[PDB]
Amino acid sequence: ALKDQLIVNLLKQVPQNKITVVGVGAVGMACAISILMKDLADELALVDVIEDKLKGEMMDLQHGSLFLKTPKIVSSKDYSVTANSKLVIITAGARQQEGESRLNLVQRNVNIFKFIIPNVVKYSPQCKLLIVSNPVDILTYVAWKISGFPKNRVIGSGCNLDSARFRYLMGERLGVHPLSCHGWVLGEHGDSSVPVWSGVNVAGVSLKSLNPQLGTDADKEQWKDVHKQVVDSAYEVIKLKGYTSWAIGLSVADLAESIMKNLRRVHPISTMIKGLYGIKEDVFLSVPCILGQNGISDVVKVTLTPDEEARLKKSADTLWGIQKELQF
Amino acid sequence: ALKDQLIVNLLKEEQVPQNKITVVGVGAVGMACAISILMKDLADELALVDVIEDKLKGEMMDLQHGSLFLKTPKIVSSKDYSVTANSKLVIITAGARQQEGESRLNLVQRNVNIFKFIIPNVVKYSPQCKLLIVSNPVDILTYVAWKISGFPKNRVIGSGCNLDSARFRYLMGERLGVHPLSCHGWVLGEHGDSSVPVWSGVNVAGVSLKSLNPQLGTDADKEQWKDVHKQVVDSAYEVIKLKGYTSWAIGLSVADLAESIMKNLRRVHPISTMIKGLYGIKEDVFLSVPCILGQNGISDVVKVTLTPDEEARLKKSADTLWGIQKELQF
Amino acid sequence: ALKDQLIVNLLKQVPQNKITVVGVGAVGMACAISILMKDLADELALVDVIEDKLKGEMMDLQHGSLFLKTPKIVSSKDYSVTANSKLVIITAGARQQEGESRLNLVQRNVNIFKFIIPNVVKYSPQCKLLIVSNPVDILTYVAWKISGFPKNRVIGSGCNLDSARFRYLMGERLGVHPLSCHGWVLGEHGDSSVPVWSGVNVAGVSLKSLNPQLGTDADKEQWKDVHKQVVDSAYEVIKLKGYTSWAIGLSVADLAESIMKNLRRVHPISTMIKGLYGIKEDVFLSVPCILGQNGISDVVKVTLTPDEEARLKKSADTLWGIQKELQF
Amino acid sequence: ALKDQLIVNLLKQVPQNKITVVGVGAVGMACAISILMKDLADELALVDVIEDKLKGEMMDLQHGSLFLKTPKIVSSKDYSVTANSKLVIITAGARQQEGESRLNLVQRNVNIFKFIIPNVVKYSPQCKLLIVSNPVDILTYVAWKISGFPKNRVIGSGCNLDSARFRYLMGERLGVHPLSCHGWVLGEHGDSSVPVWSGVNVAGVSLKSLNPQLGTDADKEQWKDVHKQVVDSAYEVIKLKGYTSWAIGLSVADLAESIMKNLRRVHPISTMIKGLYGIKEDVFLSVPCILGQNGISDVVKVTLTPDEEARLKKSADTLWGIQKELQF
Ligand SMILES: CCNC(=O)NCCC(=O)Nc1ccc2nc(C)sc2c1
Ligand SMILES: CCNC(=O)NCCC(=O)Nc1ccc2nc(C)sc2c1
Ligand SMILES: CCNC(=O)NCCC(=O)Nc1ccc2nc(C)sc2c1
Ligand SMILES: CCNC(=O)NCCC(=O)Nc1ccc2nc(C)sc2c1
Repeated sequence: ALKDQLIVNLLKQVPQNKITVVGVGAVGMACAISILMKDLADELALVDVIEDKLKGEMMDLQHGSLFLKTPKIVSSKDYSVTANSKLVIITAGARQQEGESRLNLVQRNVNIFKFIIPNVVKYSPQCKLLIVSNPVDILTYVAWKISGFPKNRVIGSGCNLDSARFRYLMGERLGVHPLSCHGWVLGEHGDSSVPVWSGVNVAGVSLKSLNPQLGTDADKEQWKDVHKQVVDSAYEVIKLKGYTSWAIGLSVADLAESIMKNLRRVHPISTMIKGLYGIKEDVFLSVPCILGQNGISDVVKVTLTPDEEARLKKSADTLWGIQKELQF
Repeated sequence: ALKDQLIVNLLKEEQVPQNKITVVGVGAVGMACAISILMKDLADELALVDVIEDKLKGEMMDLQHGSLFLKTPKIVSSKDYSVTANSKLVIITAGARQQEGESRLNLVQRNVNIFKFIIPNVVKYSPQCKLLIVSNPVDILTYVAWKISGFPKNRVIGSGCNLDSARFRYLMGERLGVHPLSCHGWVLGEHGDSSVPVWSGVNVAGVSLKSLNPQLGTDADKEQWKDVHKQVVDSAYEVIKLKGYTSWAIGLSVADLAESIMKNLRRVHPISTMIKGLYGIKEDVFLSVPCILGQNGISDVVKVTLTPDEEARLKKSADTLWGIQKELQF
Repeated sequence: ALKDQLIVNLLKQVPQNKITVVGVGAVGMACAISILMKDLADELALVDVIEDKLKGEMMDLQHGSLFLKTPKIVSSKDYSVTANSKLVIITAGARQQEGESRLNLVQRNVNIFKFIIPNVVKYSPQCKLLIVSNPVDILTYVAWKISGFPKNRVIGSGCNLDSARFRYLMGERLGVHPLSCHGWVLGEHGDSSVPVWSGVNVAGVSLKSLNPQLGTDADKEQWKDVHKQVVDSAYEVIKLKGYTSWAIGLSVADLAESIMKNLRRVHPISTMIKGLYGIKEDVFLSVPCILGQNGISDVVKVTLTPDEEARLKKSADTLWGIQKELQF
Repeated sequence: ALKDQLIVNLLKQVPQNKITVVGVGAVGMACAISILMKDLADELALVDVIEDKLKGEMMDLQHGSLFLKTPKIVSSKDYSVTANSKLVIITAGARQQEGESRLNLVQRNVNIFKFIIPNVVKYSPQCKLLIVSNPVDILTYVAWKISGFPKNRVIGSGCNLDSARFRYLMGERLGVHPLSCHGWVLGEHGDSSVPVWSGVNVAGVSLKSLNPQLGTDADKEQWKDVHKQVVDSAYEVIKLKGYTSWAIGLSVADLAESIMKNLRRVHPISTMIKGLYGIKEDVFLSVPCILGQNGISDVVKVTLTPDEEARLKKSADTLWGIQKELQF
């Protein structure tokens, strides 16, 4: 053979930094291209239930291999293809229509997770689970209960995107890059999210100390419209292009980088909140977490104003109202 | 104002970007080009143009929302070409795309008509830009953009066979158990059915695969390496059949070309350019040959030493393209 | 000729993203490798007065070109080599010995700047001047006076590194990546620098709000020692390895990135502060600045406590006293 | 404590992609900075015998942590700091001197390896060893013999740099980026290196097909002078700046990238050549190897002309002559 004329084999194949993306819809493929372009993995595996679509997506990424540093890209409906993953990203399930809450996807997606989650853990016992499908906070709780994994290893993309949207809008109003505009959107990745105005700052300068009316209806510059734009973002983009993909793709690759490179950066992501802010139930929602190689190792206790804390508890209550009725 | 309480302004800046890129067409190809360029930190400004207002705004917003994770501080869009002003590079990914089983050549009149509106609008706002054609049939549309723009030929580049060659190197890599970066091989001529695999130049570590197998790429080849070129030709049709279109690979291929232009690299790429004066071609035919690509576009052409059969295939590719090119109404 | 047999020339220029580094000592070379590895420039020029050392450094960088994306690396004792730079980085001059203040370097470095500055500005109409040599704040005032440039174009590396050191040390104490530890060291890049305790935070949570005694002598955890370690850092590193290079090289490449990519990120860098905190003279020192393609376009007005403001005015008085010793 | 007031700890720490650099001279520190800037490791360990120098270098790197994505930088004279390294890079020993062959360092470097190698293997028995110390080809054989490792895990940086230098020089003559100028320099990383003119090409076009006398004495354009410049490069750089560092650091980081990311790229690096080109002894020298996570898995069999083969056998004979009389 030509290969044997050209190459003398001297050694008789396990990946060290494998990532799996489950679900090849627009979200899944945006996560895949973003991870591929951040050189986070030595192996990328894709999984879906639509055979042709799955093979087409895999081939299209494979054909870009010359321009990447991920030497193996594979796919299958069979979960054996996901074996030995360090990180498994779940982007499978129904997505919200225009005028539909992420909360309305819960029954369809819990039922899908009942199949996906045990199959993922069967082949990747050392992985961290990164939940992206909606409603993310409830689905992170669901994946945790199903997986048998400790809670540090089951992470929801949560408010990492809401916070990036908030920082972009703030940056645009101020003429400062989003990197230098600090601001946290916490709670549900959805309608009941909480903008933490008390912590909004540039170079440690509290914007609320300069303008006490910040984020209230009495604010002359209406900064509450910034949070409203954050809440409405997915709806607005869905109305315009039919779905969202790029921003969530980059937000998930951001979380994947902190995990794969054990950075211990702080992210507002879905985790168990029981024990904080008087929350007594197994509610999962976004709070700033330290994220690394073992997932969520620590939770930051944000000092919230009385109104911010009440809003966060109201967000926990909304999530509990849906979660408490789940059968799985 | 809160901005004023927080910040003292020192001066009113010119605000003209220094590394601006425009992507015309926000379909799946255009958006894959946009994301790949954003993730490669090639531009200080990204502008998007299309004729579908809602889809254009939705795409711009979705990229903008990921700004925190990027290093491109301004992302804008409009149906109006004033949004594209002062672009260093303008990437054209607008027009009809191949349906399942459709030749890229079938898109020619629909895309020439669209180019009649697009090209003058681009040139009006960025008279010094490099034009990078991605729309199909790429080779003929690079000729069309060249003629319409009035630009010198160095500033009108077609993505050509950069992707075909990347597909060839991936497939070769898979057969040899080597990364595609260490597998060398060139696919020339039309970015389509008449492309030419240059078997005589296919190598790993400078070892000619044809020197080990003299029947390489022929019908008499026991390993049927010609099937690698057939897979290259069929790739887009196969991906279209499975997912409905192609995007990732062309997006990565366009960003690779954008990188050589924006960073004045002077790397060699098989891209669409005028081949008149080479291989006995007497006409203004545009097709892929290896070109040195930099800040001024195509500054030089590599003269590939083709075998008589390879040269015959390249002239056949030239004949097919010229047949359509010579009769264009614009 | 073989080149003409292989290549048909089709076209008959000017660099678009050129950077010059003046000084090929350990600092200058650390800036050069950091800039090369960050893909910030299409051309890199080096300038020094020692012919052999300069040529040797240029050649060693050129030999790594295959692994880089900067296609032209050049050098000369003649400033015509720096023509058409967008950014000129000054790392020339005497360095402090153990037990020697950076302020003691003033007369030697001013004399050198009287030659370098007019020669640099002559060939690059669009350049920003980035001063690294010490005392950086004083030398930024000096480069500003000699060049006749507007203040937005004359920047001192200032406290960008002091703040990076502060954030690293804070990160170590908290088990958090420095990227998620926020805190500002302002004023002189030296002994009189000011840690802005009021702005020190993780996820928008003020550390001073949790420990009102933070940074004071009454602090049980002695966070003031973190600022003392920042002040002493260069001297500790000098005593150990003889000089410092890597951290400053990275700090300067971070500033070069904001400039070259027009990021508009906020950095604590040397600029004129006349008109803020009761300062009435042309004092240069570090304050949070928005940095982009036109240099410093905007200054953030940090809200300081009376004690922090008094420490910042003390630093300004120190620097102004040295400025009064300058002979142009 | 402030940390406990701020953060709720949920989880009480082994690196997954650790690299150790042994030797903190100019070569070692250039490897370290290049590896840090390429985001190849989650932990970097430094080892040397000069305690102050070692601590100063580690601190200087640590201070730039905010600008990097390698969260743990550690050092010690004690090899326990190197535990669980995936890759251990040896840069220690006597360095090439002005007007002196790299072969002049052999005995002293063999003696040093008798200490280093058992210490490295004790703490990371499954690492890949990357030898950079000179004479690299003989020291790779030495490291292989002392370590007891299988030959795939003992790699010499070999001719990866000589080939990068060759491609830079070819690129300058042709007006093409070195990435698009292909050519291999094999054999000894030193005076007896072999330029493979038969494989030298641009876009698959053999330069020898355009100039049959390419690289010979009869070559009208005297391309042999390019290989002479490759051979002389370290002697010239040493004469000018005292040592070489930047290019070798980038060449080593290029090899570290292929190992750490399992790229299976082809590199001209030091491996056992017994059984090829009539070589019957345990000689190590550069031939094009496939490099990945298990080190050298395969060797490309280059079709050398009779001239090129005789030149490679001579390089093998020069190395065996020295190696034969070692004792260890
Ligand atoms: C995150 C937004 N949602 C999407 O992008 N959804 C489209 C992709 C998708 O749902 N794939 C998929 C994959 C696996 C799978 N296993 C089952 C038992 S059903 C199923 C469905
Ligand atoms: C390359 C594959 N083609 C696609 O991705 N096509 C979809 C996007 C597209 O065609 N946009 C667009 C943009 C401008 C424009 N100007 C006109 C007069 S028509 C027109 C259409
Ligand atoms: C910041 C730490 N300082 C250093 O790294 N200094 C060493 C490098 C150095 O001083 N170069 C240099 C360059 C130009 C020049 N022009 C003159 C009239 S004197 C002179 C000296
Ligand atoms: C490649 C050029 N060589 C250099 O840069 N060398 C300087 C650094 C150096 O030799 N370190 C060092 C480290 C460990 C060690 N263990 C021993 C028993 S001796 C010894 C010496």
